[PDB]
Amino acid sequence: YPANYAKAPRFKALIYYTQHAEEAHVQFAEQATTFFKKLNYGDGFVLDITTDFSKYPYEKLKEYNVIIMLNTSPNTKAERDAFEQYMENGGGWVGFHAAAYNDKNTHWPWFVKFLGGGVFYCNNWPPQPVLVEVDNEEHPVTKNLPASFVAPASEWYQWTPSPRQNKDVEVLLSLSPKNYPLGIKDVVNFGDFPIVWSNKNYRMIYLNMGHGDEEFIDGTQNLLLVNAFRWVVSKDKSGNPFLK
Amino acid sequence: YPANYAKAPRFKALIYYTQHAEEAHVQFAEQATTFFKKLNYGDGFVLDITTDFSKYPYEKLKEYNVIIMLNTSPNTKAERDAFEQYMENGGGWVGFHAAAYNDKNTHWPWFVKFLGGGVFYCNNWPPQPVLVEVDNEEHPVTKNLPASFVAPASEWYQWTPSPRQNKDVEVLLSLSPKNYPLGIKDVVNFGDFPIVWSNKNYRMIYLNMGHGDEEFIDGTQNLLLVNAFRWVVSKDKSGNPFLK
Amino acid sequence: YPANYAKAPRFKALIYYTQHAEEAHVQFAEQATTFFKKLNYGDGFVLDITTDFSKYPYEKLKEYNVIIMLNTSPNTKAERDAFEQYMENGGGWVGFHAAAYNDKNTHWPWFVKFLGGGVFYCNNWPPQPVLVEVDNEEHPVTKNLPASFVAPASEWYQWTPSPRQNKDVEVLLSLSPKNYPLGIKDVVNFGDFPIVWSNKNYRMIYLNMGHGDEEFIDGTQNLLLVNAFRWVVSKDKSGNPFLK
Ligand SMILES: [Cl-]
Ligand SMILES: [Cl-]
Ligand SMILES: [Cl-]
Ligand SMILES: [Cl-]
Ligand SMILES: [Cl-]
Ligand SMILES: [Cl-]
Ligand SMILES: [Cl-]
Ligand SMILES: [Cl-]
Ligand SMILES: [Cl-]
Ligand SMILES: [Zn+2]
Ligand SMILES: [Zn+2]
Ligand SMILES: [Zn+2]
Ligand SMILES: [Zn+2]
Ligand SMILES: [Zn+2]
Ligand SMILES: [Zn+2]
Ligand SMILES: [Zn+2]
Ligand SMILES: [Zn+2]
Ligand SMILES: [Zn+2]
Ligand SMILES: [Zn+2]
Ligand SMILES: [Zn+2]
Ligand SMILES: [Zn+2]
Ligand SMILES: [Zn+2]
Ligand SMILES: [Zn+2]
Ligand SMILES: [Zn+2]
Ligand SMILES: [Zn+2]
Ligand SMILES: [Zn+2]
Ligand SMILES: [Zn+2]
Ligand SMILES: [Zn+2]
Ligand SMILES: [Zn+2]
Ligand SMILES: [Zn+2]
Ligand SMILES: [Zn+2]
Repeated sequence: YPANYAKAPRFKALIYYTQHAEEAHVQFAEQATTFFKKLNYGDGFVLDITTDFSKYPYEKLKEYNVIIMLNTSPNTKAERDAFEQYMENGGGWVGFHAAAYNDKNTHWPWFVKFLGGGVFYCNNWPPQPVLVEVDNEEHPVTKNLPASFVAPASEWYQWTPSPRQNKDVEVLLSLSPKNYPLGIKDVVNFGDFPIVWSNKNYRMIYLNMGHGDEEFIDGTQNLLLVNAFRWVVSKDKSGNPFLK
Repeated sequence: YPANYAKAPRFKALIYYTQHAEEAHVQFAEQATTFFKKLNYGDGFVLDITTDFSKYPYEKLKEYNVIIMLNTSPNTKAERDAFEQYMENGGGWVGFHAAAYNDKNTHWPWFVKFLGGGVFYCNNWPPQPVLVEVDNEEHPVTKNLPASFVAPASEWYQWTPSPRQNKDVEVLLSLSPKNYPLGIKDVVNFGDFPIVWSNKNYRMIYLNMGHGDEEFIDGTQNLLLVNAFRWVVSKDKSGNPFLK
Repeated sequence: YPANYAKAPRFKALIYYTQHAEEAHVQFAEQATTFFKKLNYGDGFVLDITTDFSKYPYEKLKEYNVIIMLNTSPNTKAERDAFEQYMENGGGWVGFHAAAYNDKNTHWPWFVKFLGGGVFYCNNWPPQPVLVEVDNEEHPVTKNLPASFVAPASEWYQWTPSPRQNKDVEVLLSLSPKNYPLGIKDVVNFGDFPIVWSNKNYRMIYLNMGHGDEEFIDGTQNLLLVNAFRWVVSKDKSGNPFLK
């Protein structure tokens, strides 16, 4: 029989986002929360949602297979330390857009290293669709994606160093250099442009998109999101929940 | 002159769907009805819509070039017998999603045979986009589609036997095995996965998608639907209405 | 450093459309105006919007890098003459859909010549998605587009002569002949079918799509629009504003 029907929820996931962000980043979080809610129709998993990460010390995080951060990262020492302990003890992460933002004022070296080394460098403006290219066509995140496709509008970040420079990072999707020169207000002219990657030392994926209220208009990118979430969940060292 | 402008409506079509179905299947029917209404702007055809197939014995069906079943099939003996006579006398059908659902309690062998032999076997859950592949790139349904593309979210059915096992069936679109393992709650791991086909003994096409309120977000799948409808309509043994 | 961040708005653009048009052409204009408004978040450029082109003699047009005509062309002699002088003195144009419509009753030979020679010939009906093909994969308008893709629904125009017959026209995107026979009410069976082009004697692009309230459902076509606008703006003989 080719199908494994769940008898009970398979794993637990936590969504964290903030309402204290530019409007477009709140809009994305709201819609992405709907996206994940719909993935949990029929209670395939346990999904908890919060705007307040202060209530989640490590002891209350450890039960989660994955934390999905839609728009921001922890900003207080206690929250940051809880997240670090979680990730260092085999926790899962799916991060979007400004959840990875960091700069000279972040003062969180653990997180810069968790991301693969990249500090924010530059971005195009305004948000626009772009041609994207799959770096590894065999990977579970991208095996059922077209090798290249146009992703819907976002503003896109470069980092320094590029995450690709880290041999422990696998870049999975990149913005094509065919997009250059990229931008109308703020124009990006050259450089490496990874947009989805994983630091292989952690059970984590980062996706650079997540801006505004039209990110779910295309099946292709929607499938990338499903795949990203599924991959991180499947890799739990305690057992692949999809085999239960 | 390369264009044939209609002087009058070209053919008649009937949409049948039910409101007595899970919410997502009612939503799809409603949106698909809008899709077809828009195709009939300017009265290219006569479009009648019903939620009550009991009012349509064979004598009242025979005038229709095609019946579009958006979410369900006839459930009473009288309705089933009217539909059988219609299809056996050269009628047209475009069916979606659970319009083909059948199982050990259906007790309608004519319809299982009409579909090509397949009884419901399994499905993934939750609805998600998937990579789909065109089986015959030359066919009128698929000649202007990309050879592979991502279709928007649905839950997808396997059947036993596969409709492909029937030599009288032409499979037109299939879910790629690159999608395996497919599912988060209910996981499909292997098997043939046709999703659009025609039993060549009838003027009919079946499309497995049709779930929820976001099935029309992509041009590509929208074009598949146009093409499916146009093909069945064009094949009327009484004459191709598009030549009038 | 690979990015050029604007210090001030880079150029000025004018949108003109009419509310005195079929509903679908007003809907497109409204949504396209939103699209351009969003491109101007953060004041990358100066964007002025009007439904009344009578207020724009040549002296008041000359300051604009580009005029975007979403649904119609000037109909009075004074408006037509202002637009002619503007375009003959290095002005920019991005036109959509019925902004290029012209027939035996237009009586504006300058404009027929500006467009590349084509008078309206025929169209399919109803609006539907179609397979489109990039004619020049290296051009700034199309270099980051897939070589072929399905565009969302519009009704599509043929012209006589084809704009392609003019050696001064570069055709950039064409409706594939794989779409033939095209139409349900009004059926197009053959012929050249360019849909995006530029008369190289002017700083102008024409895009045939622009019908209804669902033209922005796909990233790919959205990217074509961004690229079309950016290309015309970049070519200003007074200097590429993106270098400032
Ligand atoms: Cl803690
Ligand atoms: Cl977009
Ligand atoms: Cl997976
Ligand atoms: Cl009957
Ligand atoms: Cl989807
Ligand atoms: Cl056809
Ligand atoms: Cl003037
Ligand atoms: Cl469409
Ligand atoms: Cl450009
Ligand atoms: Zn606040
Ligand atoms: Zn500091
Ligand atoms: Zn510090
Ligand atoms: Zn491969
Ligand atoms: Zn490849
Ligand atoms: Zn290492
Ligand atoms: Zn953003
Ligand atoms: Zn009921
Ligand atoms: Zn029984
Ligand atoms: Zn029985
Ligand atoms: Zn071929
Ligand atoms: Zn092929
Ligand atoms: Zn046979
Ligand atoms: Zn369903
Ligand atoms: Zn779309
Ligand atoms: Zn009026
Ligand atoms: Zn006249
Ligand atoms: Zn005249
Ligand atoms: Zn090339
Ligand atoms: Zn090529
Ligand atoms: Zn010349
Ligand atoms: Zn139109």
